[PDB]
Amino acid sequence: RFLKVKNWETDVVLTDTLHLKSTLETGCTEHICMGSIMLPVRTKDQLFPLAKEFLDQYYSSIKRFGSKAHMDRLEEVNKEIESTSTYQLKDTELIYGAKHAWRNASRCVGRIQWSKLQVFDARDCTTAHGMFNYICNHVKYATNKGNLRSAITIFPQRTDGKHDFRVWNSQLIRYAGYKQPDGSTLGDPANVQFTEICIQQGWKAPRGRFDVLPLLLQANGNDPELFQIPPELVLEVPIRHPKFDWFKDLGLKWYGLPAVSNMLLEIGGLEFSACPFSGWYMGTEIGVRDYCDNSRYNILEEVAKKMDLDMRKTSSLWKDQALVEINIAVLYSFQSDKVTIVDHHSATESFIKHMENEYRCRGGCPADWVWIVPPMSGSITPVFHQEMLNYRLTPSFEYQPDPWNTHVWKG
Amino acid sequence: RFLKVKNWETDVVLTDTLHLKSTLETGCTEHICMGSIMLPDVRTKDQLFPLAKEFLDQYYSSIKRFGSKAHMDRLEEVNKEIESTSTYQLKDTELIYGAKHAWRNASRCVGRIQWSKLQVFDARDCTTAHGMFNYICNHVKYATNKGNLRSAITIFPQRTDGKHDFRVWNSQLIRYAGYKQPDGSTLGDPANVQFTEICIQQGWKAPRGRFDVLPLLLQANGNDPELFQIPPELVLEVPIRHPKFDWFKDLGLKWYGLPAVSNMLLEIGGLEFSACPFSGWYMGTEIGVRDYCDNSRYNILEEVAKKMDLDMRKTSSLWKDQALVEINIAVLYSFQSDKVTIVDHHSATESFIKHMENEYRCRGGCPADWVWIVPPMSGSITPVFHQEMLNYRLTPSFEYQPDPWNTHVW
Ligand code: HEM
Ligand code: HEM
Ligand SMILES: CNCc1cc(C#N)cc(CCc2ccc3c(C)cc(N)nc3c2)c1
Ligand SMILES: CNCc1cc(C#N)cc(CCc2ccc3c(C)cc(N)nc3c2)c1
Ligand SMILES: C[C@H](O)[C@H](O)[C@H]1CNc2nc(N)[nH]c(=O)c2N1
Ligand SMILES: C[C@H](O)[C@H](O)[C@H]1CNc2nc(N)[nH]c(=O)c2N1
Ligand SMILES: [Zn+2]
Repeated sequence: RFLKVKNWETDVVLTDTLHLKSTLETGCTEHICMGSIMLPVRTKDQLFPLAKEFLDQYYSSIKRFGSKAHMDRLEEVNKEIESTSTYQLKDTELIYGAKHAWRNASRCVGRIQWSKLQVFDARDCTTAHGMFNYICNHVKYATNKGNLRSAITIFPQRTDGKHDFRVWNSQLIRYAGYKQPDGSTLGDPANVQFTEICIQQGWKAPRGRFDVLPLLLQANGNDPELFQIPPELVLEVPIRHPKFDWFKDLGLKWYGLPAVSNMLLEIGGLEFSACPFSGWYMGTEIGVRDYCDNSRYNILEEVAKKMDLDMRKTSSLWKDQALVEINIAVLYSFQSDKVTIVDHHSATESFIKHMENEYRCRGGCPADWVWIVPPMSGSITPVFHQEMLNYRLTPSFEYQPDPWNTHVWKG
Repeated sequence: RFLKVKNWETDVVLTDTLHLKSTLETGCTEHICMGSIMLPDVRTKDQLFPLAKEFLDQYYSSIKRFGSKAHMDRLEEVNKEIESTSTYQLKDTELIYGAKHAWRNASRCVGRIQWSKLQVFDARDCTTAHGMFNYICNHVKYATNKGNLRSAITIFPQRTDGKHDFRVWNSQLIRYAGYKQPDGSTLGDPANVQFTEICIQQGWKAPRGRFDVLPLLLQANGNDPELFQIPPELVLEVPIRHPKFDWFKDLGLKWYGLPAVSNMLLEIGGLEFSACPFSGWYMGTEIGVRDYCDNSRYNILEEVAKKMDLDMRKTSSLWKDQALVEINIAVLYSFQSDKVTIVDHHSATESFIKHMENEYRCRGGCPADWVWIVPPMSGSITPVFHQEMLNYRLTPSFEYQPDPWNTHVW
């Protein structure tokens, strides 16, 4: 069964066959769509089918499907599974797995770059300190003095679920958030809870509006430990506006490296619970969400005020006006400092080209419209008029509960 | 299976049970979500009756006479007429209920907080295009109300054998013409290029201006459709000017005040109203973001930004964005100045969240298509963006239907 998607701007129609190779479920049914819902201990019983499926994919990709190399590997993995209840990936497989996980990430507008991922194998890691070291090197390598590089670092796979490696931070680099007694928040409101945990674990908070948080690292199921990323590793960009001289005085800055660390990499049934990955920012991530979202730095008011906008009725679109300027300034600041950033126009255009290419060479490209469309100026980007099929392919990045809700504390 | 929806800006969590009353299909499966797909032979006597019963069961529930004398009788009454006439007719009250609830159930509509204040015009006695023209003129005049817009739907006779369909061939009652130019591109309104042709190709004399109000093309009882010109005094238009940029009026833009959609099919109790033009009032972005700035439309961003002397060299200056905002500031300012009803995308989305909360509270849910509820600009700074929404199809409903010229036994 074949499926068509249409771009209503350009009348380009594409045909998806890839969706047939889909395994996992969407949350949707015939009678309900959960397409806008944010979120919708594994035995050998179901592991080898997952392994075989991955290995079949892998050897297809290297044009060795059915080869003796393919069959022995299957045999080898089989034997290792029933013998050890799990199995290990070769380096080639791990790299393939991680790259395809990204490629399969249907909510990611950035997947044009997916084949150019730097994979760091941290599967020999055994301690938090070792994790800290691997992560430091990730950051230094990925940051590259502002010339950002995609990278992922992969810590040991889950075994019995009782010896998990986890990075407790949601991102490697993020600013603290402090609930004040008067109800106001100092720093990033998105990070208040994690900040508290860190503090409780013994972090000494400078309590400034832009304190880089400590890494909280958990190895082999042990209680997590605190580490401070060396500040010379944390590339930061002061935020100024090209026409508005008063913008710098808003005292804003942001870090250059977006590196997500709370997700789970699944490859051939194996679960990599600590697998931090990084790329570079689309400007709107910082400029729309990180600053202007009501539950974040929320500087919309202050910028509006300083622009002397009509902030009385909303129909003055003062919010819209400030939002643009703030995103103008974010892009301006980063480019001025030669730190890699992409604007939402460029990123969405690239994605459409990626997607079309993917339909031609791969038979489809799973995509989550709700997430792919930029959080501002949606319809003047070409993804807005792009119909998209959303389905779940493995290898995949998955969500997982915050470790502090599941962790058993040693003490 | 009593699903929850979270608002992530507010942690408000609503419980949805209404979805279990759903009947029709979404297009999705557990293997693939189609929620971004634009759109995924009459009724036999057999499948028509449960359809009627389902609708009548809701109706009498809503008037708290479920399982009552009145209910049972009417149920029996409709049942008899179906078996006999192979169809049936709605009581006026059921018609009104049906239409209002088709709007209530329209999961893509952000304006549904107003749903129960719909003015319903029963045009089921209509027999000719001239008749349709008259009913449509009265609709347009009533809805416009000198700029104090009012919601209305006018309902023409229900489908019979599919050979006698009532159809308004226009997509909206009021839309500007679109002309293919020898120079290459398009004058007027590009979305309406083919229709503007069909009109001419059916005998219309185009003024070939940029804002030529299209003629009505009405089809009664499945006959050759007919051209009618809407009296200009009934077509309220707003000249578009900017509150701070006096050069903006020189762009020579205007829009019409009445959004009135005329190509959809209203389904009630299994009956199919293929002609049922309905209208409300605009959210500002519908004109400013979409009608002006979409590339397959007026596409005026470029020249607007030029007059703003913005750096259009690289996309990263966000000149498109900047212009887009000014254009939309202008539209609102213009309409508001001329006392024509209009809502900004902040106001409408806020309204919708309240409406959502209301529907979960008094009805147990509210079907919603996030892809369509989120405005085409400033998405994440409107409240709907962080609002999880469940999408499912309830009846009565508005549905799509083929463009008539692809079907019509001419
Ligand atoms: C290199 C440039 C990249 C850009 C510009 C980019 C951009 C984005 C954006 C804007 C989102 C939406 C999230 C949000 O707005 O909150 C997203 C989602 C995502 N990205 Fe990318 N990304 C990049 C690289 C990567 C890399 C290297 C990986 C993994 C190795 C990745 C994996 C993902 C995943 C798994 C999601 C889904 C998030 C979720 O499900 O919650 N991305 N990306
Ligand atoms: C009164 C103020 C109203 C406002 C502000 C409003 C707003 C909107 C908007 C913004 C859309 C999205 C379409 C787009 O942006 O391209 C929409 C869709 C829709 N509206 Fe409403 N609307 C209103 C009244 C009504 C009324 C009176 C009806 C019918 C009785 C109605 C039925 C619908 C339907 C069926 C759709 C989706 C049609 C489809 O699936 O394509 N609306 N509306
Ligand atoms: C404003 N939304 C905040 C947010 C929420 C979730 C969730 N759930 C997940 C994320 C992270 C999604 C993500 C993951 C990876 C990214 C990479 C590698 C690069 C980039 N520029 N953005 C990303 C964005 C953010
Ligand atoms: C430019 N948006 C694309 C679009 C496509 C189709 C189709 N096919 C149909 C529609 C109609 C959507 C609609 C329907 C009714 C509306 C009413 C009654 C009021 C209003 N302000 N907007 C509407 C908008 C839109
Ligand atoms: C391809 C995509 O689904 C299509 O462009 C939809 C997206 N969301 C929309 N949302 C609204 N309000 N109006 C639209 O026309 C559309 N078009
Ligand atoms: C409810 C909704 O799914 C949620 O707010 C999503 C919507 N789309 C998004 N899109 C992006 N890029 N990032 C997000 O965080 C979200 N949040
Ligand atoms: Zn779906």
